[PDB]
Amino acid sequence: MVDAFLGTWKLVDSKNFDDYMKSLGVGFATRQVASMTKPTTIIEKNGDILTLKTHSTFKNTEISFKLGVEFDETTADDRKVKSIVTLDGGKLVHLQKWDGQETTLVRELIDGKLILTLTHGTAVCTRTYEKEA
Ligand SMILES: CCCCCCCCCCCCC(=O)O
Repeated sequence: MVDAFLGTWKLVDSKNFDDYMKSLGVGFATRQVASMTKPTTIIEKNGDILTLKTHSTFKNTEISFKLGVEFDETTADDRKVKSIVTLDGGKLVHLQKWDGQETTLVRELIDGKLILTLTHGTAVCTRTYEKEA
């Protein structure tokens, strides 16, 4: 049941995103721009296939996947990873693997807001998105 995640979402709060980016090795100038960017995330489904778009003034990404089926992904910061997205506890959990490393991108709904928790190494970032009409 992915349906309450679907729609267009705008970033309205960010905590520790610089720590997360730095853990991934993102360079200072990119982190600087990213710290001032408010992406729009669009999540849509067509049958079993989800498409997740991230749009900003800096950098755009798009992925399509089936829940529970691995896919190749090239992230915004140009990591080539093996990914899987699943529902776990009502949360949409995206796991990326590369070079023996892992990062998780966990989405959940709290009071109608989309909370994205990003973990890599010891870095834990929390970003909050609110839905666009
Ligand atoms: C080139 C710009 C790279 C910026 C850092 C990207 C890190 C991985 C993706 C983070 C996604 C955050 C979000 O969807 O709010």
